[PDB]
Amino acid sequence: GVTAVVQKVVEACQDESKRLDLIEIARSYPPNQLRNMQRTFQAITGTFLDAFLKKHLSKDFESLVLMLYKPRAQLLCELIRGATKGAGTDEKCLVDVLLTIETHEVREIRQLYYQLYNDSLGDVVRKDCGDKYMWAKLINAVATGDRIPRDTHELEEDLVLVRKAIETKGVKKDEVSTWIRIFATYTRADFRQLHKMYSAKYNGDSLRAGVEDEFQGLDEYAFKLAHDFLYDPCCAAAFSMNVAFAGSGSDSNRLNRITAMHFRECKGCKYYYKKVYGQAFDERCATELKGVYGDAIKLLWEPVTVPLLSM
Ligand SMILES: [Ca+2]
Repeated sequence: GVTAVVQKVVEACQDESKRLDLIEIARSYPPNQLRNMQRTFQAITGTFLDAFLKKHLSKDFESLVLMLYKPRAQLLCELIRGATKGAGTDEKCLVDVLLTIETHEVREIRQLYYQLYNDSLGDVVRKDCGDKYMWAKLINAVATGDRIPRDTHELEEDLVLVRKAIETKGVKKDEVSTWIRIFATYTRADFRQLHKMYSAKYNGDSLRAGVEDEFQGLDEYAFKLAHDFLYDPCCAAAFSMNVAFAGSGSDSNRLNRITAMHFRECKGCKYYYKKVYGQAFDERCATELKGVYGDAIKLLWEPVTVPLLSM
């Protein structure tokens, strides 16, 4: 069982033609079993998995594999820690993580974060990001708040308010609260309703297009990402992946975290990617990424269409 999977990992790193077995293993078993296998690797081989991978894999691919063999909640906490520990802040990482997880998952990681690091997740995020930028107000609200159901009347009121905000150039002082309340505190069901209500009321205008009008820079990415996550997580994954493939080269740290966080749940990513961007995901990946790393990203995002195996 586990001993067999360990030997498959060993062989994958010793024969270049078998490197993707590491990815097949990630796709074939639940995260808790992958973590068990990682723990068992050390016991069996006398070498820690990360030390072994380092000898055989490039940094991008090693980092990806390590992210895959972790339980989700652990991965999320480690990403937030990585983005905040020391001198700088990786603001993009904090946005990618906090805005694309369910409210129950935020609750779970607040507690796990404290257990791992003896720090408050909300407090570390606020200390590092401040609360001036709209993207910062948004992730702070998400980090410490809840998403609670609302009635149609409240949605009608907020609809008028968000339209007002969309119509004015720049985020006005009276508009800050509208944007944060909707994007940080709406449930998925209510946000989907509001999205459709906006199109219904404003002659087919788009709420996401209004986000684009209102915001720029990381604010714009953050509110688009929150929009897409609430509306359809598969669209959010496609959006984040498109941005990560962005421009001259590609953002491998971002590619890794978006892929590791979302590949298992967001099976429609490739479909929405083509629907929205016109180009097949695999074709963009082929252009942007060479070698085994590109093959791994393509494979992880290929929908698994069969039951998982067990160790
Ligand atoms: Ca405005």
